[PDB]
Amino acid sequence: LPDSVDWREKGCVTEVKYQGSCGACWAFSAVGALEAQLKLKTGKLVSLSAQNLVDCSTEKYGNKGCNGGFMTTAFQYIIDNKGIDSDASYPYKAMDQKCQYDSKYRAATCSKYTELPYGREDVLKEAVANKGPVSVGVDARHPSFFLYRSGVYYEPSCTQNVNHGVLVVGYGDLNGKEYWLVKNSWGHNFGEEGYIRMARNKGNHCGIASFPSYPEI
Ligand SMILES: N#C[C@]1(NC(=O)[C@H](CC2CCCCC2)NC(=O)N2CCOCC2)CCN(Cc2ccccc2)C1
Repeated sequence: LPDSVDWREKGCVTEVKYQGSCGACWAFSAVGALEAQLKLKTGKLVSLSAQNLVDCSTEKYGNKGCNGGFMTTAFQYIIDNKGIDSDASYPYKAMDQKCQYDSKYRAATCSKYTELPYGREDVLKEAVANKGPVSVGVDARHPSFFLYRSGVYYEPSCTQNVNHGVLVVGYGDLNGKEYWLVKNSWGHNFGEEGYIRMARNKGNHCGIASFPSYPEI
């Protein structure tokens, strides 16, 4: 496997988004993963609608819109629905709204998704290298997480009780510290222009490899 990977270098990662006061991280994580596959498949990089998931992948999928959701069930909604609209056609409002999906604005489809084995950082490395960015959940409730600015994030108080959906878009090594390159959805002001390098091969730190999954087209 490559020693390092950065899907941004392959033009497979869209701009960092700002979720605001709506707990839609799960939807942003999910569209981010599909965005990479859509690019790999069609050659075009297109932001997908996080709002479409918030408003439509709801109760039937165990999701609660601005109050939380799952990347896997969001993927299943896209499969069941036979599509997801583009972000431009169905903009993000950081609010729960009525479902307004319209196939005329469809920008991507999904045929299946895969959930990786719990806590295997080696399997996650292989997936990130051979398949593309992977949706994951991390424990981002510690004060240090909100204040992260640079370097590789390692928090002794971190746990494997995850609560925030993000996207691994690569991995590597910085000054002797292995890390996972994570795309967050708290805008460009957060961390490194919206990204955070989180400790890799450090005992499933913050549960980064606890619940990984990726869609395919
Ligand atoms: N956005 C998103 C949130 N998380 C979710 O949506 C998480 C995401 C999942 C991804 C897969 C692994 C487990 C977690 N889900 C979640 O909270 N649910 C799941 C569905 O029922 C409602 C609650 C909403 C609440 N969270 C609060 C928070 C604040 C600060 C730091 C971390 C988490 C952030």
